[PDB]
Amino acid sequence: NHDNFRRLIKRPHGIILVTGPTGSGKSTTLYAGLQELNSSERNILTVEDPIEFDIDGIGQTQVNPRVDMTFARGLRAILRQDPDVVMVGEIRDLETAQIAVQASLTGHLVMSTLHTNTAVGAVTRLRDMGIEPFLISSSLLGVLAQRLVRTLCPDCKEPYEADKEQRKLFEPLILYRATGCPKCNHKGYRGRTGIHELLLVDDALQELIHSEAGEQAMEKHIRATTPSIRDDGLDKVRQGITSLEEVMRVTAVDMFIKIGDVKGESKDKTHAEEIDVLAWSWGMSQSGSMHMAGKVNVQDLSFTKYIDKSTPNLMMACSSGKHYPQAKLTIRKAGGENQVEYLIITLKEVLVSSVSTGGSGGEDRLTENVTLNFAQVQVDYQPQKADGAKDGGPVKYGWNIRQNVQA
Amino acid sequence: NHDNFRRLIKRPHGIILVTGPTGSGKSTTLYAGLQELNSSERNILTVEDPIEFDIDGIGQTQVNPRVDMTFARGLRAILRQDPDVVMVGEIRDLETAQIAVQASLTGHLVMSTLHTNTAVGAVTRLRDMGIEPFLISSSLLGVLAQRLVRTLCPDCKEPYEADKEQRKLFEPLILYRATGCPKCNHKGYRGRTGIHELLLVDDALQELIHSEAGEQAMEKHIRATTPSIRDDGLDKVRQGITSLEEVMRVTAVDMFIKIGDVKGESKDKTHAEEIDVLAWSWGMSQSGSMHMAGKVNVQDLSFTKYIDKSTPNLMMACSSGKHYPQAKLTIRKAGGENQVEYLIITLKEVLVSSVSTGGSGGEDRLTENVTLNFAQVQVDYQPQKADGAKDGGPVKYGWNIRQNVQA
Repeated sequence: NHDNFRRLIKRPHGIILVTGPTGSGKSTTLYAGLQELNSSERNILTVEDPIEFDIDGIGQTQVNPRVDMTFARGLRAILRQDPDVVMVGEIRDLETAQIAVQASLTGHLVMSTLHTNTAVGAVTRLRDMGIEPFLISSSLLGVLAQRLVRTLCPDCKEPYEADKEQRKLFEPLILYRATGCPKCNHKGYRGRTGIHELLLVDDALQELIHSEAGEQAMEKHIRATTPSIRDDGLDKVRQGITSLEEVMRVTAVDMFIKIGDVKGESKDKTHAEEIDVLAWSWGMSQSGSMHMAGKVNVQDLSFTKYIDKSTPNLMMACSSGKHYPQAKLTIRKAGGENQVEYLIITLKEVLVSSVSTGGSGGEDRLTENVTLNFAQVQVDYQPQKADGAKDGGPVKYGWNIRQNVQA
Repeated sequence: NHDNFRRLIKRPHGIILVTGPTGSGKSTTLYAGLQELNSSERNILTVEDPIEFDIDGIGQTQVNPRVDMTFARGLRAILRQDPDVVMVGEIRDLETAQIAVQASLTGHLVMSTLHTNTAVGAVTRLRDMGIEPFLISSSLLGVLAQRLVRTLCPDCKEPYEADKEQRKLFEPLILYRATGCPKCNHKGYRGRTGIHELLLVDDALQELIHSEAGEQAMEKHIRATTPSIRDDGLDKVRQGITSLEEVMRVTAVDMFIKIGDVKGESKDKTHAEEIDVLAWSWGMSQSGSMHMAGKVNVQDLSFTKYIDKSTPNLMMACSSGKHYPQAKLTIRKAGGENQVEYLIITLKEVLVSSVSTGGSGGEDRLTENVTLNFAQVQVDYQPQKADGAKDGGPVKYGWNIRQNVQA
């Protein structure tokens, strides 16, 4: 986060905003940014209301209402001093933002703040005041959504294993609790630390601002690249700096398959390190007829998957012709890990009959089809009631294909 | 509904509206929400016109016209008191809504009301006053459409079985009637209770507000997730709290198949615990020619179905090659259980010739195709008149395929 912020505040021009609620340590972050830039090779000037403290080596004008010296008039005056970087206390109105946008386009690096709850809230807020949707895309370098969280006192904090609902937010996973004590005096914390979410405007985000995709569409692309405010907080909870209580206050059927001991890349909590199934197909046919006995012909179980770390292992098994002891396809209802696994197809003595892979120039994640030949098969369907609870036990179908008998 | 409302009013920021007509108990619901939040860790302030009653521990300013203290000016003053949560009496005009939208974006949780008949009516109403379509998506957490319904007195209420038109709104289904009596004094009710519809703005609803899908499109997605106002009322009618009269004032061919004694998962009243048929196909061909005899070739009856509790049993029958005594495909006109079963295809000595199952990553309910070989077949079509009544008896077609003769 520092290296990304370093590079951003060291650009020749553009706007960099720091957002969040009151008492989130925005000024402290800006002051630290200006002190880092504070060199003999740059001319740094600021308009503030009021000046928090004095940085030696940097000019700092104060918003004076006695002479009608406002943020807009102060910022308009600073631009005639030949500045390289400018720091505006905050851009409350359109007039001040208009000058800051012009400043950013005219070879100056601008810095300011906005009282918005999210990093998208800052881009939002500029669109609200009346800055043309374009002007934000051209000028804006990035946004820094910041919160402060109280630091658990290291002398008296209580270790505890997290519950299921807590573990779902993030193998003994120990978090830490508040408590209270004489240095603790007598709360669970002493001091503070910042948690961040650095939105960095790249080529993709420059389009979404221009064409007005929207908060949601823009939030979807933002989560693909940048970590959230909560995720940065949860990392500090793992490290043992702040509590989970402190981070939170300031803040289609699923299908898997496990072939032997071959590990995939599933992010599922229960089905971790398995192969994510995108689709599947399997069947059987009886040759016997009632118009006059026959025999069953069980097909190979096909299934689609992403090209993951199991891809070479399945190719090796297909090439060598070595079979796995067991393979278990698991289907599950929509909701999460606690939902009912309503269909589980277990296979025994499993070969990899074929692997079909490839890709196109438009696909972000490439897929491949894999078929599985097997000696035995067991299908376990679990019926459910109207409310979602399990209706009795699971209905079983078992068959030995090698010996042609029930199993 | 309480747990969902709890989590919503305990968010760090956003607008939560309670809507409905006059005398729907909105204030009572807001007051209950503020009392639940009323803690020492939060600063709660309110602007009201007038103040309904005093919550001890919460600040409550009144709209005074003698000093020109309005909702807008009062809300604008409250925001300078460093509040965590704010409750505005109601947002009647644009100016008051503009401040509430800014308040929600600037780290405050806002609460208010709007006189709209539906939960979509609230989102509607904000778009009408002149709030930019976006600003609603970013700020709005949810809407609570609320009505009050009179409670049937438990000492004197009359049990009665509902009629067809009444049963269609929602196996002896008994509802309760008003009546009148000395505690009943002398109406059918004493006291009241609230019925609700909690619209919860999620990622999908954030798009529909942004891109302006519309009331209808938005109402369609809302019915997929959240229960209606009427459904919450009808649940209380089943419980025996209020009458059906009180809730209302404030407010393709069906195909089944039964294979032997194998139970499916049909929710139909007449065809209960049978297999729901999605589609089917069956045919026959005669080799005889008039250009010069031949023989009939009856095909296997294919049909589509969901993956239900019968799936393993059909796979076992296909694998073992054991035939059922009878299998009856039933087609029925659109309407319900009382409609005419206009096509019934009965099969005798039935094998399961094949089973083809599978699924994709987008499907919510997976389907599968099953074919049926049989010795005999009987098709019974029932003709109908223009009004819908049965036109005479059913026309029969019977044939023994094993012996190649009429049946």
